Amino acid sequence: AASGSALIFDEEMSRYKLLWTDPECEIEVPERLTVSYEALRTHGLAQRCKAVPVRQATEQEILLAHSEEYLEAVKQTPGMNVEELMAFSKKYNAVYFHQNIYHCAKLAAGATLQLVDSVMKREVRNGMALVRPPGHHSQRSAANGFCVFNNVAFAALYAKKNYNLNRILIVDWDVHHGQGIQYCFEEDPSVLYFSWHRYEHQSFWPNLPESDYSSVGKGKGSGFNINLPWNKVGMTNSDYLAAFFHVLLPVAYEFDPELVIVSAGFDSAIGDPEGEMCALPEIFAHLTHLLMPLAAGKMCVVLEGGYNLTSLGQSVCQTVHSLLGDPTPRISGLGTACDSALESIQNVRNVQSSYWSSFKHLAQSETNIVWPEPLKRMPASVRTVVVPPPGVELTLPKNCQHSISESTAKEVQRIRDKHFDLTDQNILRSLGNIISVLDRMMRSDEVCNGCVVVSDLSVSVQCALQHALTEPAERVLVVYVGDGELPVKTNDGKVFLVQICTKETEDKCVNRLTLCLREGESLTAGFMQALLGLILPVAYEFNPALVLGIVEETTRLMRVWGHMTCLIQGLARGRMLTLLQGYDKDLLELTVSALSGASISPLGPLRAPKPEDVEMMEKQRQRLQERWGLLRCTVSESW
Ligand SMILES: CN(CCCC(=O)NO)CCNC(=O)c1ccccc1
Ligand SMILES: [K+]
Ligand SMILES: [K+]
Ligand code: NA
Ligand SMILES: [Zn+2]
Repeated sequence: AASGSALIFDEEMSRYKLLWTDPECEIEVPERLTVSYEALRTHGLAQRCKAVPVRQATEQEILLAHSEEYLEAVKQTPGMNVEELMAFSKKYNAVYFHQNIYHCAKLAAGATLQLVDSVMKREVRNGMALVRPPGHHSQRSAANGFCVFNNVAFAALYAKKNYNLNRILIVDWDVHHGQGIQYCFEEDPSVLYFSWHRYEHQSFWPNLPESDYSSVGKGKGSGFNINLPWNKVGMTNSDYLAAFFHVLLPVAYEFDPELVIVSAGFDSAIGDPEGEMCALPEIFAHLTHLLMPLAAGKMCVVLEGGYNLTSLGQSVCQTVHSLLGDPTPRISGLGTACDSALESIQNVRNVQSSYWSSFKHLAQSETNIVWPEPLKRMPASVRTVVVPPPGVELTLPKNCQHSISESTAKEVQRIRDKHFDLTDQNILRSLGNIISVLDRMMRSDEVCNGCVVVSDLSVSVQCALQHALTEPAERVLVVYVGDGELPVKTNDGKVFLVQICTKETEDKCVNRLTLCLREGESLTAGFMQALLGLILPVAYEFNPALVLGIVEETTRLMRVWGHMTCLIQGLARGRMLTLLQGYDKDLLELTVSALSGASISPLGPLRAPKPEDVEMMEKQRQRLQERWGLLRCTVSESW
């Protein structure tokens, strides 16, 4: 399978700039490109990437999204002097031209097609193109908003034509609306376009009615355009993650795209003079990670905007870090989205209820400036540590490894004489392994996560949890697939327990989330809704120091454990410990693969979730959203 991350870049795209006074355009500078590449270099990230060279887009490739009359017109700008270039620029809105911009636009476009080819030929897992000019505002017959040609529109059309893809997702997390992309695929259901953008009730450029949440596409494309307008500035990490958990990801996983292309503008990060939002560069590490389980990880990131030269480099680094599979930074201080964001989320969910499974219940009323620096994200020396039953030899990826100390031995003796009596030296060995892997995870920073097969749950769980809390792990998220009770106290706020089980239990405290899913062909789509809309919002708000996965011997959800294992590594710097009760080489091989950063195989189509399951999930939201506001996807009613 594929490996590596492409970084397509070329200094030549910094060799055009604005040649006259124009405050509308003067933020779009060559240094945007040189600052981001140097930031990747400083942090050792450009060196870890497969460099792929740029090429020019050909004429036939430009004509996939643009008219001959507009190409012929742009093709004449290399011969223009400055007076003629200003006059040509004024025929369009918020855009300037340069003797060399036609040359660089073909390079930005060709660079994008290079990244599609490398990803679709499996020569790399994923990648990023650092390009100028941006593309997402550019239209069939017009330059607009610093954009000459629509790089990301090309990528989607090119990938349709030359790889016969039927389902491509475009995520535009730039702070501006990519109307050029919207127009190009408005009637196209094979390309799903999601955009969030500063809108402020249409007072913010480009001041377009069709950038509102009510633009869902046209004709056969109805439902495949999703606009999320931001109507106030100052949106934070919590707003962005609310948008992902309750709008984008539910549609994205149900759509099941065969390729993901990000219009990656970082004018949506704190410090940017255009966006005026407050999301930290670290959020982009997670926006990236949250989408990587789609399309077997085949993600093409294309640079759009981002104009604060400091926020810019930091955010490019967080994105590539995640593309390379480095551990995600912990996001603290998360909570409810602001009211304007909940209103926008509310509205787009309701208008899209006609078209998408996760929102379908919302339709029938039987249901209804300075900031701190990002800390270093080092890949752990060996990512994953596996402890199969003694004697069971397995073939592991290059970043996995098998397992005891003298200190670990005395600790197990100490634990045994105090709390457990217990003589089985096999159980006593799992306890010795649990301690040692945790010590390597929590203290060394040389190991990231791990999986240990165990015999008895009640002793190994209790031992793993208690030992983790003194590592110290201020907070532990526990995810348990199984029935019955675990030696897990959720009374003091140090521990949150997610329990996927079969028998509907009593809702206890607000530190438990219990999901009893009706068995059948529904279990997979039901589980993925709960994961994106319930498990991840709480977990992200809880911000644990360690994740403890636990699976009972009692297969039925072999198909979703990989996605959860992948997505839950957004928490706790990827530090997860999975206890598997009983040997099952299929589940253990899947756990290790996802844990080690391997590409996750797609889910494909699934029977829509059962109404009883959706009803069960919304009862959990109502019960928990007052404590865990990141669960909110409506505005709260005031007293
Ligand atoms: C800059 N240009 C389009 C940006 C292209 C882009 O970044 N696309 O992704 C015009 C819109 N910007 C503003 O109206 C503005 C003025 C003052 C303060 C904050 C905002
Ligand atoms: K956008
Ligand atoms: K579309
Ligand atoms: Na102008
Ligand atoms: Zn922008």
